[PDB]
Formats: sequence, C-alpha cells, structure tokens
Amino acid sequence: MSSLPAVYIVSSARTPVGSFLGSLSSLTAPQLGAHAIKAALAKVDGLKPSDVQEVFFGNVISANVGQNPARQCALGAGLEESTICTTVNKVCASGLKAIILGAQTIMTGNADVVVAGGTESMSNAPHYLPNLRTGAKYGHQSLVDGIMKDGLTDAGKQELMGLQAEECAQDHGFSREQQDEYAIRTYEKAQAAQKAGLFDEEIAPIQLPGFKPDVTVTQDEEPKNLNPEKLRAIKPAFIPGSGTVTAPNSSPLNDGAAAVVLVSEAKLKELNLKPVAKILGWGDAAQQPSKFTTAPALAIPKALKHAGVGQDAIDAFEINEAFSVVALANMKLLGIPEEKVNLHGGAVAIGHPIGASGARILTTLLGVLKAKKGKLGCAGICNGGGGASALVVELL
Amino acid sequence: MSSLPAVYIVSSARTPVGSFLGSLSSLTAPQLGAHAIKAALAKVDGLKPSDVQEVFFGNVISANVGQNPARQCALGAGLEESTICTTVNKVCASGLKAIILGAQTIMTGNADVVVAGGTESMSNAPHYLPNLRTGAKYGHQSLVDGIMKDGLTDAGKQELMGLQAEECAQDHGFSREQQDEYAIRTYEKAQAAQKAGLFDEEIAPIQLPGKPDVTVTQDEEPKNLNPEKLRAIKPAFIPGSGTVTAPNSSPLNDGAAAVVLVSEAKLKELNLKPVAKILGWGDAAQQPSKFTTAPALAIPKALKHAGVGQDAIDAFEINEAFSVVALANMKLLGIPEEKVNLHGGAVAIGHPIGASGARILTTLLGVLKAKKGKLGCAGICNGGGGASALVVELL
Amino acid sequence: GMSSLPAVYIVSSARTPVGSFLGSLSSLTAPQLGAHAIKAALAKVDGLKPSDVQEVFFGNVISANVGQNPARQCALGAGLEESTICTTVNKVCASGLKAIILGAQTIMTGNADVVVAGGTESMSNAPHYLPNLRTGAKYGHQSLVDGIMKDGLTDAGKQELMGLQAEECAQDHGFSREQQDEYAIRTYEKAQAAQKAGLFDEEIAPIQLPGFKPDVTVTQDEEPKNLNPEKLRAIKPAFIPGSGTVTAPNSSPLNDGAAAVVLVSEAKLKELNLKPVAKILGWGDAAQQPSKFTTAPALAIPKALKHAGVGQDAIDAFEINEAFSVVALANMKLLGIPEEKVNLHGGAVAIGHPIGASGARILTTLLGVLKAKKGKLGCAGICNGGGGASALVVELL
Amino acid sequence: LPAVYIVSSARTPVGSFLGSLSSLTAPQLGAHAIKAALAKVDGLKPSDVQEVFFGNVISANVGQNPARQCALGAGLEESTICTTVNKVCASGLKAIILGAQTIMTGNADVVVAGGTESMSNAPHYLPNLRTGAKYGHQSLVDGIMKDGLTDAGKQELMGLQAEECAQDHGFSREQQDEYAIRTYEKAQAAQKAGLFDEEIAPIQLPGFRGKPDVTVTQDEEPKNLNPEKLRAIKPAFIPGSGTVTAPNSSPLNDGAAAVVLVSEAKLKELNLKPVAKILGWGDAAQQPSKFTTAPALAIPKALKHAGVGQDAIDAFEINEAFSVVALANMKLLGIPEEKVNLHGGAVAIGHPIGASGARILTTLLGVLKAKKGKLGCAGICNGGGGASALVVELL
Ligand SMILES: [Cl-]
Ligand SMILES: [Cl-]
Ligand SMILES: [Cl-]
Ligand SMILES: [Cl-]
Ligand SMILES: [K+]
Ligand SMILES: [K+]
Ligand SMILES: [K+]
Ligand SMILES: [K+]
Ligand SMILES: [K+]
Ligand SMILES: [K+]
Ligand SMILES: [K+]
Ligand SMILES: [K+]
Ligand SMILES: [K+]
Ligand SMILES: [K+]
Ligand SMILES: [K+]
Ligand SMILES: [K+]
Ligand SMILES: [K+]
Repeated sequence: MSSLPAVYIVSSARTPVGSFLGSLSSLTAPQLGAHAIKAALAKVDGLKPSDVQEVFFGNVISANVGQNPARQCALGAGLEESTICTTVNKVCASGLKAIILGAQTIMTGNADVVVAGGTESMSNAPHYLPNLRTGAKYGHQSLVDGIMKDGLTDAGKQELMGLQAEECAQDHGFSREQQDEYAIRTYEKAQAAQKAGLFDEEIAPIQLPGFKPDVTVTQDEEPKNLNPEKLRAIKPAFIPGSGTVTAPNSSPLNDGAAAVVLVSEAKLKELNLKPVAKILGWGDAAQQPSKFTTAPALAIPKALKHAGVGQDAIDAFEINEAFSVVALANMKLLGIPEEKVNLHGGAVAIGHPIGASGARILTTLLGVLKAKKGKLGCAGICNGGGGASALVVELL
Repeated sequence: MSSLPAVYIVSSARTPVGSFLGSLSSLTAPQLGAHAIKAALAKVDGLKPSDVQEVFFGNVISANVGQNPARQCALGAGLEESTICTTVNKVCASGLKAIILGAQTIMTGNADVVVAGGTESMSNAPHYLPNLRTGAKYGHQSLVDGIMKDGLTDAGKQELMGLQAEECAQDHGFSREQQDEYAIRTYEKAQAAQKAGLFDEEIAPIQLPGKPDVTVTQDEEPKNLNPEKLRAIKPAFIPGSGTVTAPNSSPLNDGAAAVVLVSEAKLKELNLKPVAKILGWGDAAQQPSKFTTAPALAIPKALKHAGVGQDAIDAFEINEAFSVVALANMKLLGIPEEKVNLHGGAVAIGHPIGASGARILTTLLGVLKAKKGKLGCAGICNGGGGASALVVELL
Repeated sequence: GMSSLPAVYIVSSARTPVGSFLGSLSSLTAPQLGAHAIKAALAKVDGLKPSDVQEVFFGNVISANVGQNPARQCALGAGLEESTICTTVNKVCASGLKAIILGAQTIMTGNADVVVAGGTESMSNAPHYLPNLRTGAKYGHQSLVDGIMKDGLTDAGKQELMGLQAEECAQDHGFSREQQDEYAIRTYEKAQAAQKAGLFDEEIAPIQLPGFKPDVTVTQDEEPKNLNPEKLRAIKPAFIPGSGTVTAPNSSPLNDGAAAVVLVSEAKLKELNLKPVAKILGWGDAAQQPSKFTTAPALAIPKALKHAGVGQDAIDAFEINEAFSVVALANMKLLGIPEEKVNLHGGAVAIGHPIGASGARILTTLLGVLKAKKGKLGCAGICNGGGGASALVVELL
Repeated sequence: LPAVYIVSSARTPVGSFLGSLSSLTAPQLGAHAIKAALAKVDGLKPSDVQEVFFGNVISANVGQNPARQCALGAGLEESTICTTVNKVCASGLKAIILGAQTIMTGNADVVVAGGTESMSNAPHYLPNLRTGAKYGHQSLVDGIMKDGLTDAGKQELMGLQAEECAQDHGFSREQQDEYAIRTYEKAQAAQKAGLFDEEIAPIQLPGFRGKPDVTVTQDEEPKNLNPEKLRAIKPAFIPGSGTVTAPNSSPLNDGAAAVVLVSEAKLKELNLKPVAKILGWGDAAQQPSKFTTAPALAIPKALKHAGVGQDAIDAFEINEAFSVVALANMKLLGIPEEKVNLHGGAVAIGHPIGASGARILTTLLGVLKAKKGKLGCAGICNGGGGASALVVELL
C-alpha cells in the first residue's frame, strides 16, 4: 500500500442523522447526498466542484429513488455533467466500500479528484407489490416492506439481522445488562459530544423551506432520546423472555448522508490544497452470513496490515454499532479497550442510515482524532450477508 | 495503464437472454447471476471456485431482490463465504463498470482472483407503493412501475429512454427508415450467428425443473424478426412523426454474464491459460438526456488509456440501447458498421440492463475468435448521461 | 294474512348466462350484466314499456369499485327512466331473492305498480383492498385484501371461509366426500341434460361481446361442460387436507351473472291486459347460528310455505341453492324433501353462483322447471353467509 | 295498513374524518347506536327484535353483510333478519322505510332500522391484480371517491354537481357562506344548551396500555367554525369563480344512527310508550347531476302520501349535502329557513353518508320535542339523482 500512490482526504461532511419518519423524512436520498457533497466541497480552499471527476456513492434501499442514485447526488450537488457516477451496495458497508473504490480510482491514475460516500433515506423506502405483472387470480397478497427485504433481512436464512445479533450475544456470552450498559455509555458519549459542540464542524445543517416557517435541522435526532430507566425496563425486540437485544440497545432506522473529497498527490500540489488526512490502507473480509456481527474482527487486522500499522498504534477506532453487542464482541475478539472506541458515541445513539454509515463513521473519526489530538484512526463496519469493511487514516 | 499490474480474463460465460415475462422469468436475478458465475469458473482448468476472493456484480433494478444481489450471486454459485461482494449500479453500464472495478482491485494488489459481471431480471422487477408509511388521507394513489422508475426514466426530465432515443435521431439526423434497416441488419447478424453455432460456447444453457424439464439454450429475441411488420409498425414514443419503434429498440430482458479475472502472478502460479488481456478502459458522461452518444467520449478515452489507435480495433461492441444509438456513435467516431456488433446486438439479442455491459464483452471475445481478430473494444451508454468502454486483446 | 294485501304477479324473468371466474363474461361489469337481464326480462312483456317501471331493487354483494348505487347503474343501463327509484340490496347470497321480496312489498304497500327486482355479481371484477393507506403503517409487511374473500365468502364472526363451514355442515349431518361427490355428478348431469335439451334457451338472454369485426356471443352457462367424474372423485379436498369432504368440484364456483324479474300489481295486470307467468304466494326469511347458515333454508322454507298457506307435499319443484353439495344434501334430509323434486335442471354447483344474483337466478330457473315438468307450485330457498336464508313460493299460471 | 310507531332512537356522535371515531368500524358504530336505542325502551327486550335494515354505502372491507354485524354486535339474536341497503346518501332513511313496510305487510312486529358509515376506514382498491398489468404505472382507487362521492354517469364529484346547483338557481359564494355560518351557530348553540344530549349515546374508547380512557360525547365538527377563515378560504371545486368550499360543504364523517319500530298490536301488547308515528314517505329521482334538487320531489310526495300539508310542518330536516342544497330546496318548496335544521345541519354536524338519513330523523325528533312541535319532515338527497323523504308526528 506504500508502493501505491498516496490518496489524501481534503474534507468531509455529513447531514445531521434524522430519525425514522422524523426531521429529514421529507428529503430523498439524493437530496441528502447532494447536501453532504456540496458541504464537503465548500470546505476545500482552492478546489472547485467543477474539478470533481468521479463519484462513488453508497445506497442500499434504492427502490423508487430513480436512475443511479449516485448520479442524482452528484448533479444535485452542482457537479459537472461530465462526472462519472456509480452507486455502490455492500449493505451497511456501502459508504465505506465507496470510499475504497474512490481511492483505488486515484491510485490507478483514472482520476485525480473523487467524491465518495453514501446516503440512505429509510423514511422513503417504499413497499413492493411483486406479482402485479403476471397477476394473482385469487387470495390475499403481501405488500413487501423494502427496508425489511432489501436492508435488514439476511438473504440466506430469511432472518432479520437482529436475530443474528441475538446469535452473537449467545455465541460470545453478552447479557442483556452488558448490552444495555454499553448502550447507555454510547448515548452519554454522543450527548456529551453534542453538548460540547464536537459535531459542529462535521455536520452541515439542513434548511427546510416552509410550504409556513422554515425549519433548520442542526443536530442528530436520536441522542436526546436516552432514558436509562426505560432502556433497562423495555422488552426484548426479537426473542421474548430470554432476549437480550432491544430497540434502545440496537441501531435505529435513520435518514442521512456523508461525503469525503479525495485527491491525488499531484493535484494536492498543483492546487496547493491543505490535506486533512491520508488514507493509509483498507481491508474487506467476510464469513458465515449469520456471523456478520464479528466480520470486523477480520477486516480490521486486514486493513491494519494493508496500512503497515500495528493495532496498538491506533489512537481511535470507529466500530460501527449496528447493535451494542457488535461493538462488545469485536472489542473482545480484537482486544480493543472501549476507551479507544466510538469516542463521540456511535450508531446506537447517533443513528444508522445504512447506505451512509460507512462514510458517516469516517467523518466522525476525523472529528474524534482532531478533538482528542490523535494521529492514527481505524473505522470498521460490518454488513448484512457476512461482510465487513475497514479503513485506516492518518490525520495530518 | 501499462505501468500497472496486468489483468487477464481466464474465462467468461453468459445465460441465454430471455424475453420480458418469457423463457427465464421464473428465475431471480441472483439465480441468473449464480448460473453465469458457475459456468465461467467451470471453463478454467486449474482454478477452483474457492480461489475467487472478490466479486463485483452489476444490477440496476434491485428492489425485492434482497440484501446485496452480488453476494447472493456469489454464494449461489458456490463461492466461499470469505468472498468479498459488492453490487454495482451505473444503470445500463453496470456490468462493465463492475469488470473495471474488478480489474482495479487486482491492480492495487487487494485480490489475485476476481469474478465480475452483472445480472438483471426485468420480469421480476416489482411495482412500488411509495407513501404507505406516512399515509395519504384522500385521493387516488399510484403504483410505480419499478422498471420505468429505476431503469428507464431520466431523473431530470422524467422522460422514458425512448424519448432520449428520439432526441438522438433529431440531433444526428437518422430517419425512421435508417433506424429500421439498421435493426433488420442486426437481427440478420444475430440469427446467422445463432444458426452457425457461434453463441454455443459463450452461452451456458439453463435447465428448468419440470411436466418434464425445459432447457433454455437460445436467446429468445432474435427469432422474432419480421421485416414487413417491422417496417410497418407505428412509432412507439412520438405518434406520427416518431422514428423509434419497439422493433428497432432494445427490448426488456432477463439474463446475466460473468468474467473471471486473474493477476499475472496468479496466472503463473496456477499455470492458467488466459483468454484475453485487459488493455484499458474509460468512463465518460455528458448531458443526461444525451446519454445515447456518451460512448463517443468513452471509447476514445478507453483507447487512449489502452495505448491503442481506433483503426487497430478489429471488432467493436457498441451496445444497441436503440438502433439510433449505434448509428449515432458510428457516425460520430467514424467507425464502419462492418466492424460493429458482428454477431448482432441488443436490439436483436436483448438488453437485461444490469448485465449487458458484461454480456457484450463475452460476445466480443467470441467475435474476435470467430473473425480472427486480436483487439476489441466494448462501449455501452447508460441512463443518466454516462458511458463505459473497455479494450481487450485476444490471446 | 297475505290475502288482506294486494296481489303481486311475475310477468317475466330473464338471466344472463353464468360465466366462470375470469371467464366468458369477465369483461363485463356487474351493472352491465344487470342491465342486460333487466332489458331482456322487460322485452318479454307484451304491453309493458320500460318507462312503466317505477322502482328497482337489485342485489349485489361485492360492490367495491362498482361505483355509486349498483342498482341505479343497472336501471339506467337498461334504459329505465331517470325517475326510477333504485336501491341496492346486500343479504350476501340471498341478495337476489330479498330484493324480489322488497319489490313485492313495495307494491303491497301501494307505493308502486311496476317493479323490477333481481341481482347481479361480477366476481371477476371484485378488487383487492389496501385497507390502511389513509393513516399509514410505519413499518412491516402489509396486506392486500381479496375483496371476494373478505366481503363475499368469509363469516365475519369466526373469520373463516364458508367452505370450512360447509365442512362443518358435513360433520353435523353425516354426509361423506363420496356422498357429496355423487350429488355433484348428478346435478352436473341434470345441468348438462337441460342444456342439451334447450331447456335453458328461454330463460337465458345471450350476450354479444363487440369485436374489432364480428361479435363473440356467449350463449351457454360456462361451468356445466367442465364435469369430469374421474377427476372429480380423485381431486384433493379443498379446505381440510386428507380428511376433507368439501372440494372445488362439489362446491359452487366463483361466477359472473345476473337475473331479473318484473312484478306488477293486479290493477296494472288488467289495466295493461298482461299475461301473468306466476303469482307470488308468500316468502320467508330466517336466520340462525352464523357458521350453520348451511341449514338455514330448513327454517326459511317452512316459514315461506306457511306464509303462503301451502303444504310441502303440494310443491311440484324446489330450487335449493347449491352453495355446496352438502348444503343441498343436508336441507333435503332435514326437511324430508326427495332429490327427485330438487334442482331438476341442475343447481349452482354445476351452473355457477354469482352470489348477489343467485337468489333471482334460481327463481328464473324455477319458473322454467315448472313449465318444463308441468307443475304449478314451486319453492326457491337460498342460504347466505352470516347464518341466514330466504325462500319464496310461486304459483305458475 | 297497520300503523308503525317509533319507540326510540339513538345516534353516535358524528366523528370527523380520521378523527375521534376513526378507530371504530362501521358495524361497531352501528351496533353502538342499535343497543343504545333499545336501552331507551323499557319493556322491550333486544331478543324481541325480529328484523334489521341498515344503510351502508362504502361497504368495501367491512365484511359480510354490514347490517348483520351491526345486529349481532348490538346483542340481537342470531335469529334476526338482517339486510344492508345502499341508496347512497339516502340509505339510512330508505332502510327505515323498508322496515316500516316490513311491519305493514305483517312480516315483523319489532324492527331496528338505520344506517352506519365509517368513511375513515374506507379502503383503497387495486382493481387489476387478478389479470395483471404487464408494464406501466397503475392506480389505487380511493373508495370514498369511487363508491361514495362520484356520480357514475358523469364521473364528477358531488361538489361539481353542487356548483351546478348554484348556477342553476342563483346562489353565490357569500349566500352559501352565510348559510354555513348560520347552521354552524345553530349547531354550537344546541351543543351548549344540551339539546343533543338525549339523542347522542356517548362512546367509550378505553386505553389499557397505560393510556387513559377517552369518552366521545360531542359532535366533532360544529366547534371548528371560524368565520374569518371561512369567508377567506379558496373555492374547492372551481378555482376563482366557484361557490362551493370545504367549510360550506358537509365533511366526510363517521357515525351511525338507529330507530326502533313496532307494530300497532305490539305497542299495545307490551304496553310501550311511542315517541312518534310514521305518517308517510316518498322516494323520487331525476337527472343524476340534478340530485341536489331531488328533495323538491320526494318531500311533496311524502307529504301527499301522508295526508299532511307543507304549511302544517313544524320543523324540516333537509339534509345539507352542501349549503347550496338547503338553499335551493328551500327556494323551490318555499320553506322559510326559520323552520329548517333548528339544531344545525350536516354542513356543521357532519355527513356519514350511509347514516345521515337516520341521523337527521333522530335529530328531527329532538327538534320537535325542544321546539314543542307536532309534525316533522325529513328529506335527504342522494348521489345518482334520487331523494328520500319521511313524515312523522310526535306523540
Ligand atoms: Cl457480505
Ligand atoms: Cl451517468
Ligand atoms: Cl344472516
Ligand atoms: Cl338515485
Ligand atoms: K471549494
Ligand atoms: K459545519
Ligand atoms: K438505539
Ligand atoms: K475450474
Ligand atoms: K492448469
Ligand atoms: K457453452
Ligand atoms: K427489438
Ligand atoms: K316489452
Ligand atoms: K331467450
Ligand atoms: K363445482
Ligand atoms: K330494553
Ligand atoms: K343519551
Ligand atoms: K364544513
């Protein structure tokens, strides 16, 4: 990875993360993505939106978004019609795999300026009617919830990912109480970062014009919802009685987008750009689909080896909190202390727009490294179907 | 491009292309994709399915296919659960961009064996109900056709691709008659290739469990040519003065196609015999309603990346989204039809949109062998304004 | 009694062919079928104009997406004056017969002199329902509800199909799969024999379907020809696998069709010098436990006979609507009515069961059976989902 | 013919569209009104009711025979004869007429008749799933528009027929707004004076997930009057020049109402005290789009069938399908508004179409009691060109 051309991150930006049918539910996935792309580019002194050559953008539940969500994000952000645009689906890892592909396109010399990231509007995922073309002569028919079908259900076993999270808790010995106390801790971290202004730089607030007064959405919607007594008292979500996974200690359904701007070494010099960070390496891994929860335990070492960096040298990790048990299990398998993980809180408290989260956690990681005066960061995100993606950055 | 690691195609395969609601409509997109991947790997002596490290697979209309169509394609083909899988959507160019991404992943050293391609089941694209979560208190509502919404409608103009085809005919001066005679010629070429056995190698027949079992061996569309009916049919998108018709356009279709890519080091380690070498590629884009002529940008870009002159190409595959698309790109690039789509194109063969980018590459490798060519170029336009192109050398 | 009230005569009747589900008449809406039967029945009355019709009662069960007031649509479609009073009637399977009863009563209270009554059903064009689109449903798969199942064939109380309750009737009164299959065969044969002899030609009004250029004509009922005894005795049970006795071939099908009768008061009959086909002697509705609707005609039939002052032995022909073969079997046993006097030209198991129309359909057929077999007194009885039944006694003139 | 007596009557509160009663189905509302009216009759058991006629227009997804569900939910015997009647907006009154006829022909001694409608729970329709639609966007039909508010011949909503009525007889946006404001204030004054308390049976909606219990006692619509907002709201059906608006029209509503009828002989046998006696009725019809003025035919028909003069009626309930409907009918019959809808009308109270025919008859008896009157008449127009009218004498 050192024998390959350098890839610099010159900026990043994210929408606030809205709740399901909540503050951003009126916006489509390309509207969210355009907002993030435009806000990331506005931060780069000396780089124009017309300089962007290629876009990779993650998006999972693309039904009814229209042709090529990434293209719609790029044009909506004001990029040139000459821009090459590709939508990426690696379920929950989409937004990070998009960034990997953008880096590679710089490395093979086919671009010098790339925007990559991801977007998801789970609020605007439709329902499906699958048999209208051939007809169904007689009998009740099903309207398929696109979130469940294309976002949250493992294709092999037809099992919701929350059921496989329960499998993870049983496999690795994590109780209801260990998961709940993790969830409270990560909500408290997200609230603390919010209150301290530590998301202000990375978030681009959204202005919703009134149809009626305008509305400005500035903060992530979920963190303020923590109620520790109710969190500890709620019923399980997937297994009655003996269940350990709950709605409060799991990720929610959410709307949001995030974007990074990548440039080659040559373009960084030509335009005299100030780099925020360097991409040191990455790794994808996969295992049995129902064990997707611990695929980051393969991807993270793979990315660290690609980067030539030891695990102990990392100053901060972003382990995406698909569920509280996912963070607990990868911390246990890798031997990573929680005091190095999701220092501004994670998806259980912040939200999980699935096509965007892989880029969202990288944006947040750069903020964590700056706030905590760190240098080396690693983001790792599991995905439905058994996979995970991971990436190592150096703050400059 | 020549200063980066070499990428070899060690095999390729495709399903037959089925008609809309036709011979393959009982199969899902991952079932077609798995079939193509498995058939491509079976052709490589000395390479096991367990050697495949990563998959990139195109798919456009992914609604109701379930999580990660490419992952389902990979597992259904018998690949290991360790395999990295990413689904790609660049509309009609998805299958070719997937192959580009696979090649890049070998070039950056992150894989030595990659399967890439694409799949589409347009038969099984659903309809959508968009406002059931928040409700709609009063008034008639709509069920959105997923093919129209996510496959065939330009987002900015909200116009179907046939109307962009008419823009192409007006912008580059191709009449109804010119488009029809082009369409007849490409159906004739596809039928001739069919009868001469020239698709037998690339196609992996599909066995449908039975009633007794049905085997689908042929592409469904080529036989439908009726020249008298084609010249007489009413235009499909503009009454009276229109030039684009259903016969002279690509149809809606089902199918998949796959290539197997290896690094130079792995080729030597496993003593594999390569079919072709990837020489270069290029993506380009312009005004979305003008996507029809984006190949006139992408093809020269791919040739420059490959370090190959246009005159040295022995055969081109220019995807026939419409007959007028091939006519316009041939005119703009100065490519004679005698070098284009030598076994016919998508107007006659079919156009499963997420697969066609890989489908035309598989067919191109067959054309280079049959016609004793060495250098080939595939170029495919895509809704939204883009095109992708790729240059190969037959070994 | 009835004799203290004005007389009510039937001067004509007519019915469409009964089409199969998604079959020969699937292109026609329920009011198109109803208008066709109304026009045909009126064309048969010498001396009576369509403008003479004052009020219409018409049955229709699955009215979803039919539009405002199906009976008004049937009446205006048939060329009746816009001054016509029109009411649609839903007593599920009994709708067509209760409409005729309400029509008779409206003459008897002196509010009309010429009434057209009947029923119609297009089960092919029954839609699916999206029940919760107004308020939304935030998350989860949802249901598209089959309107035939919901509004036509499911008991509201137990929320179970009528077939499963036909299965319950079989266990209650001791009728086997073989006993139901052998009945089904016999009524299919009576239906085929009646078709072959042309005994349906008078009552049926053939339907023309416009072509490009010539016209397709539906002249025959669609279901009778489908009898296959080998397949019938060998088919899997429809509701209870293994031990079930109710099957699709021995049950009534889903069907499209309509039927109509014209009623006049005694004054109009002589004021217009009309030849009356039959006189309405009495009628009777009854109801019991919803899941036991199958034997409800066993209450309604004797109640109708009593209202009409007529004995059960005096009846020359019975029409007992064959919702299921066991429905006809059980009511024959309960009342002690021999099959030799029941559904002599076949019943709904072979002819079809367009549910809103069948109560009028069996009356039209009953009039034809009395003419053919040279009887004078007839009784039609039809059960309906929910526990009820309706019955009517006529005298052929 | 035998005399027919009203021994009681009851109605639910009239809920707003998707409002205070939206959680209840049409049979639950109907059962509530039936058993409430039967509770008012001392000496008459619910087991004494032999037959039920209940109006209901938009019956889709209500289940088998709405009237039967109303009867059984109200505690009536399974032996009860139950028929659902649809004469659109006149269903609730035509049901009552059919029940009186069933007593007059001596087939019943105790009949419950009325109407119910849950417009909140009217579904949308998918009409072509059985045969399918191969390619194209499709429609979901709003059952309220299709089966309730659209004339079948002209395919136009009732509001456009109301604009016809305005240009037919000369009633401006200001005249209709003035009437709407007047009927709203008569409704609000009756609420404050308790004049709806006897007829309305409140509904208990208990929440037991920790939620608190909710009792609906008031009609939801009368309080919504805002004359400033009303006068300045844009037209509803004809932009700029129309005269019909949502405030001056009836809303969409949920509600039910029932009457208990008995024969002359049963009144004497059970020693019951009759509230009123049905004197006569009349149905009439004309051009479907001119249904607005159809009460101008049925109201005289009902007065003549009953042997009562128009100058002899103490109070009229002319159902306000639109404010212009009341104004037009008053003009053609020459009826002073000081004898019309003395507690308000459907423009302010609400219009559950299948129930309103019984609802206005219930409110009429409360008018005749409060105003100390003897003869009341109720007329109600219905879609399709018809109207129903009924004449009562308070006892
Ligand atoms: Cl995966
Ligand atoms: Cl594009
Ligand atoms: Cl019943
Ligand atoms: Cl009418
Ligand atoms: K900038
Ligand atoms: K900011
Ligand atoms: K949570
Ligand atoms: K092999
Ligand atoms: K080998
Ligand atoms: K082959
Ligand atoms: K074609
Ligand atoms: K005649
Ligand atoms: K005939
Ligand atoms: K049958
Ligand atoms: K009582
Ligand atoms: K009360
Ligand atoms: K109002």
